[PDB]
Amino acid sequence: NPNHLSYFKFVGRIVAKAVYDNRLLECYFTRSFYKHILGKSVRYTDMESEDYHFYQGLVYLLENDVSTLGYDLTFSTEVQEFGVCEVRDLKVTEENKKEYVHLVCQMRMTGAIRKQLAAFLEGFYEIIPKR
Repeated sequence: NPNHLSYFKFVGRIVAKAVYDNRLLECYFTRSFYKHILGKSVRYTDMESEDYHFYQGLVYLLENDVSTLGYDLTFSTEVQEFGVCEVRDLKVTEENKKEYVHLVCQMRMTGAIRKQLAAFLEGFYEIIPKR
């Protein structure tokens, strides 16, 4: 839909309108999306439901030595957004991976939805103050 961002801004407005009216919607958004509307980072355990084999990959990165991979990785990943696939930088080491799993989960959740998200957040904060 070429206007989809506008409809996501509409639904953010309608959610904030439901909150203003104090009326319950049958929305059941992910903890990731509720965190985005609250401005909280997601956590890697959220990936288990969204992309189990990518969660499993991050869990194989956690509590395992990088030497188990047998080839190197860096802070860059291939992401499909809007049907275009692009390799994007995220900013590997024993110190960096703690951030990689946080940041890689940020990229995987928001990258493909960042423009829908910015429209929804504009609709929400238009009616319900972020703070």
